[PDB]
Amino acid sequence: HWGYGKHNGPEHWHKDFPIAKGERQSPVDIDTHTAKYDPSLKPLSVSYDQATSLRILNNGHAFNVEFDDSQDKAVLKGGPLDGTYRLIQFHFHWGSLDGQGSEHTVDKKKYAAELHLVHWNTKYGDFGKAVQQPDGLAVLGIFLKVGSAKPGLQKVVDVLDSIKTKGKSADFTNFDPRGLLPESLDYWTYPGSLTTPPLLECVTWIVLKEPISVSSEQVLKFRKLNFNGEGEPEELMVDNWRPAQPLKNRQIKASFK
Ligand SMILES: NS(=O)(=O)/N=C1\NCc2ccccc2N1
Ligand SMILES: NS(=O)(=O)/N=C1\NCc2ccccc2N1
Ligand SMILES: [Zn+2]
Repeated sequence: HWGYGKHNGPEHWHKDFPIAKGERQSPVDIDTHTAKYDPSLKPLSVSYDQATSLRILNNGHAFNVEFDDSQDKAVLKGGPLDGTYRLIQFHFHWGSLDGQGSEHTVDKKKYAAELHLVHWNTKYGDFGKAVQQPDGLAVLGIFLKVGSAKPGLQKVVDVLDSIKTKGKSADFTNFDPRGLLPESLDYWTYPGSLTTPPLLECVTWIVLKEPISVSSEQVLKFRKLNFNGEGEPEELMVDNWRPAQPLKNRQIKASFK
């Protein structure tokens, strides 16, 4: 099945998922000089005060923190978006070393990790219908650089020992995703795709300009997770990122001057 290794990684995905070579694949390099300020854009509305986290799962690719998405509890609105997008899960991508790990790049710079908060457009009723639509998802992407600890990340770090291997999950209620956001909501946006198979071209990407800082010890703990299942040979969960893809006929817009 697909993964991040040399034999099943990003260079192989197109054989099972031919959209990997499509017209609106993600991630991309954000060339900051080429991105254009768009006064048509609004401020992003991130409304997470009623978020209800459920569980944290090691799915063999990353770990996902899942939310109750049966009601408008944690929603993204505004910015480039029409309508309301409900938070369903977040996850990260990270490297084996601090100089790599992000999916998006900024002027070719790679960050140590990237957070994806995944939301689906409520007009499509549920996530599985939303992924079939060109405006079905909005993913809020946040870069992580290594420096001071992020206090709002620590509860995630501290549960990772309980989900070390593929298929493990743990209760993860009462987690506040507001604690993962930087101060500024300035962003870049473009139309793209899921960055993992099935690579569906359903995403409005909103990538914040300001990274969050996390400590070397926090990201070290991400790198102790395993891709494998319990009882199988250990393969550390590192370098679970897709590299930048061709921009093709797209424009990246900036919310800021
Ligand atoms: N609304 S709910 O059932 O409590 N929460 C939901 N259901 C569907 C789903 C699937 C995967 C991840 C999160 C969620 N969230
Ligand atoms: N890294 S990403 O762009 O959020 N890709 C994702 N997110 C959501 C999701 C759920 C189910 C299957 C694949 C994917 N892929
Ligand atoms: Zn992702």
